[PDB]
Amino acid sequence: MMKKIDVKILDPRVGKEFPLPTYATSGSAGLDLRACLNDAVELAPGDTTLVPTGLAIHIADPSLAAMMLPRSGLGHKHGIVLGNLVGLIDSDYQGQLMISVWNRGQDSFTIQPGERIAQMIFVPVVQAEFNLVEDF
Amino acid sequence: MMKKIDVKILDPRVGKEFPLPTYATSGSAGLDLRACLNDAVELAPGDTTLVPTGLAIHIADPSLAAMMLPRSGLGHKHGIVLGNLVGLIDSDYQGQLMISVWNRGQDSFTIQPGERIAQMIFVPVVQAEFNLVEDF
Amino acid sequence: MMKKIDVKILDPRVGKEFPLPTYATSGSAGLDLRACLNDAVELAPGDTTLVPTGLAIHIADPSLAAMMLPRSGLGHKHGIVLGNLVGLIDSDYQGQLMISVWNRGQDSFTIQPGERIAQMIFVPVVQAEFNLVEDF
Ligand code: EMC
Ligand code: EMC
Ligand code: EMC
Repeated sequence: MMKKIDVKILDPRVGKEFPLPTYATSGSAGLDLRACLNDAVELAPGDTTLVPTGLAIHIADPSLAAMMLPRSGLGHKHGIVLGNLVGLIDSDYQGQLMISVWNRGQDSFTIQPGERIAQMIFVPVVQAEFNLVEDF
Repeated sequence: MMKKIDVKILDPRVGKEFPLPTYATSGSAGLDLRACLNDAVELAPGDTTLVPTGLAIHIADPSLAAMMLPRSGLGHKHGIVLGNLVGLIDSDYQGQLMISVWNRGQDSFTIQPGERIAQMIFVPVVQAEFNLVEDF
Repeated sequence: MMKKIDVKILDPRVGKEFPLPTYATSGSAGLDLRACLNDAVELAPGDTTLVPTGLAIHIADPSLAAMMLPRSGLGHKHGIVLGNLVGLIDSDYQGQLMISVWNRGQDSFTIQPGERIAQMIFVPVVQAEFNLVEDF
């Protein structure tokens, strides 16, 4: 299920120091996002840091959203997850994609420039039109 | 992608002390949910509390579900997230929407009556019909 | 919205020591997943453990994915959630479903063999085809 999504590159290292996000396979659900950093960031246990990506998207279609999730291995094996748990990207958001990275475990972890640190999925969304009732 | 969803108001302060949830824009994916509280609740680091909303929905359509997520800023900046991480609302649920609020950070936070504390998205869902195989 | 999904049973206790996952009702969004364990696992506060299910799926349809979520009560009441927060299962994954269980709270918890420890939802997904722009 393909959908064209506009992407703007904000930092000149993207596509060159490290690549633009790509699906691993035609059956992949997520896209890995990489840390756009001038220097590595050490995260102590319990620490949160805001990691730029150097990228912006504009989904535009109000029937689509993106969700940012932890990478599976980072989360399970290293306790490196998202500070907001799941990061919802609305169809009208056009700012830089920023990743809230939280060390939920007990071991310090250093995020290297270019390292894949999160993933993003695109899912259909619906807007509720509420119908007020006083009994179901 | 609009869908009519029945909503029932359980507490008389809703729509008056604070408003019914509304989408910020026609491109918003989520709806913010507000804390329906008689008094402010201080959450110490590591603390979880169950926050009422004063609202119930009945999605009814078995091809739709809701997901409750942290607010982005609360999560990243203040460590105020969900104790169940992501809260799934089934199409047949008709009870009050309750928010499990967890302080995952290091700073105490007080939830004020009426404060937006979570968000909710509506997503299509599929029920699996399993086909048992002994090799893929 | 039903979709046939191939399932393979990897451990002979499945469907016999404990059952194959089933939807509670025709309106349920999620499927509970059970711990396939030879002995109970005590999780101290802050601990993560990798729990087998004894099952594999092969979604196959690149327009569908699965998301593994905490159970609501386990998360809110007991602080038993997922170490990767949300676990994304791609359409091409055909390995065993493994659950990263993390004790995010302050009380030790023992996972019993057969206990329901997570839930899984099936959601449509889209693959982005990026359109590079230099201004939105
Ligand atoms: C770090 C600004 Hg890429
Ligand atoms: C707090 C019952 Hg609104
Ligand atoms: C625990 C191998 Hg079921």
